[PDB]
Amino acid sequence: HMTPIIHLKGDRNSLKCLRYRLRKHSDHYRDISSTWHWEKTGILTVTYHSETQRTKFLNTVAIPDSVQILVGYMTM
Amino acid sequence: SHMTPIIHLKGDRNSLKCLRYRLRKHSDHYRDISSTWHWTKTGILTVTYHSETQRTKFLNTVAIPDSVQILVGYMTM
Repeated sequence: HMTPIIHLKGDRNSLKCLRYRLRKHSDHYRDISSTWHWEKTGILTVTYHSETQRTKFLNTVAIPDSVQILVGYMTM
Repeated sequence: SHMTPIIHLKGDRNSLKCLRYRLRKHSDHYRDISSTWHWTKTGILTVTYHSETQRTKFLNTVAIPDSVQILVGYMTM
């Protein structure tokens, strides 16, 4: 299905720590990936069960300025 | 953002790492290819293409083992 996601892009280390933090302290997401890349820059994919969950996530989960938030969709 | 054609390959991480190294040799047939990742072993490789033409080519010349699940789809970017 074409799933709503967001990709968090930035420093690989900043992202690894953000992933731990998301996992330990935050709600409003279905799954989150390991840090990956297509090198000091990376990507973290977060999936949602709906557009409303993704919106709740973006209205309440603190994400660092240095990490870019790209909203989007992908087949999974 | 545009809907980009892709395929995900899912399977054993070793399998995927080997296949990914092979593929890196046939880079003509795809746009990009990710490092191996997983949902937080069952790894995943994402391959991107600049057209459905190029994807269909890829799928017609590349050999994928049966234990590696091919998932065709798209993603925005």
